[PDB]
Amino acid sequence: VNSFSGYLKLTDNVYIKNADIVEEAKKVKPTVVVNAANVYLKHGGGVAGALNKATNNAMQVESDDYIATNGPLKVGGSCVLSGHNLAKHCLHVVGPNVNKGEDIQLLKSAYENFNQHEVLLAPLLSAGIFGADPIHSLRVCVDTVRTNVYLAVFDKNLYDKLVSSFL
Ligand SMILES: O=C(O)CC[C@@H]1CN(c2ncnc3[nH]c4cc(F)ccc4c23)CCO1
Repeated sequence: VNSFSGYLKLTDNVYIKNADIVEEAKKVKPTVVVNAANVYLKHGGGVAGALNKATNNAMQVESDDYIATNGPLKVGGSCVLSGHNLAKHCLHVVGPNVNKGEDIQLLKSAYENFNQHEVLLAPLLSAGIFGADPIHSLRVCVDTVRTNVYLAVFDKNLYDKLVSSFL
């Protein structure tokens, strides 16, 4: 038993809710919240901009030190950093950004990072400003993640479409 509430169950291990991941994180305080990161950990907009703003920019400060030490992530890769006031940990995962021409096949590699964590609160990778089809992203999630994932979908309209079209 865990504290996630109001989710629709899609499969044995994948759950979905119309929710603001920031508000969901502040209420649940999950062990892991997933950020929709880029390779530079520049949290300017989308999910990343919203999560960073909710930490009063502490996520960005920590991220800049990480990059100065380690260099950029790989597309499809991840790193674990603090969850600040939102979660114990933040798993920064880089899905491919279609608006940069990155290979959509890397979406499966991005979701594989979730399997290193038993339970996660997450957005749909490569959705939103990353330019992928959220329905494809949901399919890859279900077919790749084996650990327990709670997906927060900000837009009510997209949420309804994802549920109604789910196979
Ligand atoms: O941008 C991509 O491709 C990655 C996928 C994201 C998912 N994302 C969100 N998911 C869940 N909660 C969210 N709260 C937000 C508050 C904001 F100010 C902006 C975005 C979100 C947001 C919406 C945009 O797409």
